[PDB]
Amino acid sequence: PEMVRGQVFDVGPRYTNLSYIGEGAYGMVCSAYDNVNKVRVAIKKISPFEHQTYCQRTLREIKILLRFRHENIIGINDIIRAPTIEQMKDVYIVQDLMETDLYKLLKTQHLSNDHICYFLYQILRGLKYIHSANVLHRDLKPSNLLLNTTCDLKICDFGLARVADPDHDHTGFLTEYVATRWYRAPEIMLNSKGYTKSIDIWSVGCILAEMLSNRPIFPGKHYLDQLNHILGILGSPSQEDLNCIINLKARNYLLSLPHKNKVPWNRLFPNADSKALDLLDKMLTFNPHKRIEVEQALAHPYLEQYYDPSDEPIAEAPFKPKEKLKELIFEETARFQPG
Ligand SMILES: *CCS(=O)(=O)Nc1ccc2[nH]ncc2c1
Repeated sequence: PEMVRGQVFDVGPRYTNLSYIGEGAYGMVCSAYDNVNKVRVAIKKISPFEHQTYCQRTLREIKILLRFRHENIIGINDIIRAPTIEQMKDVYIVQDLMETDLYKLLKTQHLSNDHICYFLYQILRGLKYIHSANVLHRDLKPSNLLLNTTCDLKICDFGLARVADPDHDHTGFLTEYVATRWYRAPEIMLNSKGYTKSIDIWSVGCILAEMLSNRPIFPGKHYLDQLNHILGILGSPSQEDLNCIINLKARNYLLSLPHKNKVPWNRLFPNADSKALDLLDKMLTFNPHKRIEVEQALAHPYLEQYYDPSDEPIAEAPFKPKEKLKELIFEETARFQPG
């Protein structure tokens, strides 16, 4: 069994010449040479079977990624595991190799307006498909946007994804959430479980703002500090937007704050395209009911050079204990086995 930085990374004779790429969620990511297709590929190692939550997220992602087929969503090319449930300890998922990701790119490279436009188009085109399947990604952020050497973009990491459930979205104030802090919509901290498509649009808005300046727009240091940052830029919500928050703890928290003026987008982003800032404003709307939807964002003047709904496909249908989850992961990966 081949080893990378101390641990087994045992991907049969098909995949050879491994190089470390970085850490994943339940194991490391390597590139390898695929001896069948004659290309380097990415392989992530997953060791989820001790835990309910790890099994859950591994299984959720495999089921989603095998059902989805879209140019802006990372696919699964192969899955490696032992031939029996008893022998199966790790699972390896083989995917297209992508040079970089948007997090790495933003740390090192200024983006032209033409690159920002293209990246945002491809994000929204992929998101149209995800939302058309009644699925929410729920952790969109730069590190989850893979890019290749020609700037093709693919959304990855469906481990926090959920089927949309707007009728069960309401919750109380300061209810814990799992998804990445800087890209969390204000309502998560106020009255939302993150069960609507509007959650993902907020994240895309944050990504757009970050593409404009190379800096996260709302770099909170902790749960309610995230809301401090958002209100610092958007300013105090209007009476109408406040009246939408029926929960009294959440409403009265907002009422307790001193008045904060909106910071104009063109003062934060003096070099940005004005059409990009109009779209940014519509994605970073406080009230999730007023927030632009993915198909409307694609139709925004900023993206007019690329917008083509006939070339922005949708999904053919809506998407629908640890021992049982190991069995389910085993059954779900069976199609990749020899015989
Ligand atoms: C969402 C990215 S990851 O954490 O799953 N790691 C990863 C997957 C697939 C890739 N293809 N090229 C690079 C990577 C990284």
